[PDB]
Amino acid sequence: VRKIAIYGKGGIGKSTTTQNTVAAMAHFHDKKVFIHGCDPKADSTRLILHGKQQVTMMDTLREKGEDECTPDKVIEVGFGGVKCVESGGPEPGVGCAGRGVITAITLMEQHGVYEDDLDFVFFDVLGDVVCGGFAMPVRDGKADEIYVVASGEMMALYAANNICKGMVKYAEQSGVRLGGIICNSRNVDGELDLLQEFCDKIGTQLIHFVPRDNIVQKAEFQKKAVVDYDDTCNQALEYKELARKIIENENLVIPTPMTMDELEELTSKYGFLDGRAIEG
Amino acid sequence: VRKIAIYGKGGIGKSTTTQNTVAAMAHFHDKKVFIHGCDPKADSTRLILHGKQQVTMMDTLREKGEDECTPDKVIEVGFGGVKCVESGGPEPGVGCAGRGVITAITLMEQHGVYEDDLDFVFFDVLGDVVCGGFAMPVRDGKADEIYVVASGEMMALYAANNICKGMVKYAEQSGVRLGGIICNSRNVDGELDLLQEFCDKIGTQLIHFVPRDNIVQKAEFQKKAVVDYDDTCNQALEYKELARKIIENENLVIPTPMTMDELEELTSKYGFLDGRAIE
Ligand SMILES: Nc1ncnc2c1ncn2[C@@H]1O[C@H](COP(=O)(O)OP(=O)(O)O)[C@@H](O)[C@H]1O
Ligand SMILES: Nc1ncnc2c1ncn2[C@@H]1O[C@H](COP(=O)(O)OP(=O)(O)O)[C@@H](O)[C@H]1O
Ligand code: SF4
Ligand SMILES: [Ca+2]
Ligand SMILES: [Mg+2]
Ligand SMILES: [Mg+2]
Repeated sequence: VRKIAIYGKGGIGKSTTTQNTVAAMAHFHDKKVFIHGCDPKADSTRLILHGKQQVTMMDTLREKGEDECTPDKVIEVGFGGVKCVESGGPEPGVGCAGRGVITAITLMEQHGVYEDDLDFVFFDVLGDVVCGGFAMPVRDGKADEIYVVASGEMMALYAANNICKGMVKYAEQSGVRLGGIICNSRNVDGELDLLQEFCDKIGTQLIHFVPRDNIVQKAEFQKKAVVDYDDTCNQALEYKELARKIIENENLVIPTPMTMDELEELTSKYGFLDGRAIEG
Repeated sequence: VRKIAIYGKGGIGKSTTTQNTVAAMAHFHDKKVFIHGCDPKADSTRLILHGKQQVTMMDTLREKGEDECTPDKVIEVGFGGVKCVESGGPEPGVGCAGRGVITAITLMEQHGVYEDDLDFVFFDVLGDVVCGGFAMPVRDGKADEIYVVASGEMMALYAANNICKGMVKYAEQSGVRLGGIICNSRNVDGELDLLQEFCDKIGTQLIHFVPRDNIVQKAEFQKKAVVDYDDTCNQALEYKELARKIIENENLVIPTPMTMDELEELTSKYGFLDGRAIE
């Protein structure tokens, strides 16, 4: 099995790219896949599950008890046979936001879930901080490969660069490698060129350019991933290609992060003095 | 002294709104202010300090020691007499990202820094997670008032809503209150009306609408806050008014958070279907 962690800044498109890429792997490429939601937002599986807000592993632990919390009570199966779990976690301020991820991965590992007839496991992880459970995929070797969803936004590059920093520190001991950056387009001029340049500075590849397509919201309104909603539309075929590239990917590196000054220079070069990158 | 925490998602404009609002408080309203950077990005004060890259207290503690990590070595004064400090944080994956914030605020409190001839203390706080040091102004009573910078972005409203959740759990005991939402414009039609209704839903006020103005980047190139760069331009006057509104504010509430589905319903109502607010 190949264990893949997906990182990126909040709102960048982690759950959209993960669910649709996973949907494509199952529907187009005949893969058996597992999504482990590792973001407190806890909607990383709702489209695969056609709207169902999955009971989190932390909520099951709370309500059912340590003596009764088993993987079968937290795994749900949805589109394409994709198995889903949501880690959950403490409410805001109650405790470590990433505590639920730690408890959830541990239980999954104890029972061999990731090893049970799967080609791929995808972790959909919060990347605005790299600590606690959110750093497990990089630091403790819980994932083999990492892909980062990014855009021309400064904070998107910042988030990607911080995961690279975590990798410089732990990857030689943990075995995790960087498979590349995914440009999730916001339809802003220069985003592709910027991220291609970013990838070259840190020593990775820009694996795919996912276009902006409001079919994503059309399918969301029907509680479906794009590949589920219409498997012949352009966006579904874009995810079919992104899935093929991941499946076929052999480019796996330990990156060389950039400095903050280098990051400012790169965004200024492409007209994003306003880090929010609203216009190219 | 009034201790104010500024929350919001990364890139929303917390450090810009804070530095320019604080610069307006000191320059236009003769207020003595302290800025405490509580974001690991650690550039919350460079405009007040005219580009100076501050040494973080956690870096100082590491190189000098606790007996020597005194506020005199970490506090710096810049435009309008504003005192500045950066908490710092561990490197990615090394430890709790908010640990520096706990140690920093603790040291500043034990030395009476916030009580030393100050009208306002502003904490510029990372809000994408609400835990560790980042939760101290909500849970532990280290702030009196909160303002969230937001926009039409779904995750901006989500971040604001998570602060509300933290307040429902702790604000009665901690004494913190919500002073309002600040809308940092993304120049997207309907943003103001969306945030207005959002404020109405949770029981607060949309205290001010800060326009998007590229004079901000012009002043940044000069290493200055807008008010410092040009105190007569329209954006400087916008921060003058936001500063006035905060000084005079008495609408301080404990809000009612919305559920995830209510938030999706609300953004869809106003045409913000793609939650990235770009168009
Ligand atoms: N390629 C795309 N085209 C159109 N909309 C997108 C695309 N990718 C993401 N989105 C939208 O952007 C918003 C953020 O996506 P999401 O997956 O929830 O981000 P994250 O999981 O990183 O927080 C959602 O409203 C989603 O519909
Ligand atoms: N009112 C505004 N007009 C123009 N640009 C702005 C405005 N507010 C923020 N910005 C820009 O947006 C980017 C993010 O601002 P920043 O304060 O760093 O956000 P945060 O501190 O929340 O991460 C910066 O490049 C800044 O220049
Ligand atoms: S380790 Fe990270 S997620 Fe946990 S309390 Fe600290 S900042 Fe929050
Ligand atoms: Ca108080
Ligand atoms: Mg998500
Ligand atoms: Mg900031």
